[PDB]
Amino acid sequence: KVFGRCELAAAMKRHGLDNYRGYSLGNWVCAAKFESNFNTQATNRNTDGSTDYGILQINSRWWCNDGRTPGSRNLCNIPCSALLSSDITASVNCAKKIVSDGNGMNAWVAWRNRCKGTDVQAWIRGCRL
Ligand SMILES: CC(=O)N[C@@H]1[C@@H](O)[C@H](O[C@@H]2O[C@H](CO)[C@@H](O[C@@H]3O[C@H](CO)[C@@H](O)[C@H](O)[C@H]3NC(C)=O)[C@H](O)[C@H]2NC(C)=O)[C@@H](CO)O[C@H]1O
Ligand SMILES: [Cl-]
Ligand SMILES: [Cl-]
Ligand code: NA
Repeated sequence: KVFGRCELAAAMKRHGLDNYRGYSLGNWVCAAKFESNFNTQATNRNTDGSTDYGILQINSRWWCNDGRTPGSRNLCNIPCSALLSSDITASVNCAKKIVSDGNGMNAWVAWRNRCKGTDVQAWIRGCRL
C-alpha cells in the first residue's frame, strides 16, 4: 500500500508514535517519506547483504528475519515480510524498539540527512489529526 501523507500521519498517531521518545509525529512522517516514499512494500538491499523492509526501511541484520542475512539478530522477533503489510502495526512496534535503542531516530539515515533539524511539523500540516 502507498499511503497518503495525512493518512499515514493519522495511522502513526493512532499507533502511539506522536512524541514517542520525544519525536513529534512530523519526524516519523518525514522519515517514512524519504525511507520508502510511503510505500509499505519497499525493499532495498545493502552491500553487507542485509535488506531494508517496509515503510520505515527496517534492517534485516538487526531487527527482522528474512532467512538470508547470515549472522543476523531478530530483535523485533518477526519475519521481515511482516513489515511489508498494508497494516503498519508490525513496522510501528518494531520502530518503537529501534528508536529506544540509544541512537534515537539517527538509526534512520534518511531521517538524519533529510529530516533532522528541518521544520518537520510541515509534514503534518493540513491533516485532520
Ligand atoms: C531503521 C534501521 O533498521 N536502521 C539500521 C540501524 O539500526 C543500524 O545502526 C546500528 O544499529 C545497532 C542496533 O541499534 C546499533 O547498536 C547499538 O548501539 C548503541 C550505542 O551505540 C547501544 O546502546 C546498543 O546496545 C547497540 N545495540 C545492540 C548492541 O544490539 C549501532 O550503533 C547502529 N549503528 C552502527 C554504526 O553500528 C544500521 C547499521 O547496520 O543499519 C540501519 O539500517
Ligand atoms: Cl505533532
Ligand atoms: Cl533521542
Ligand atoms: Na535478522
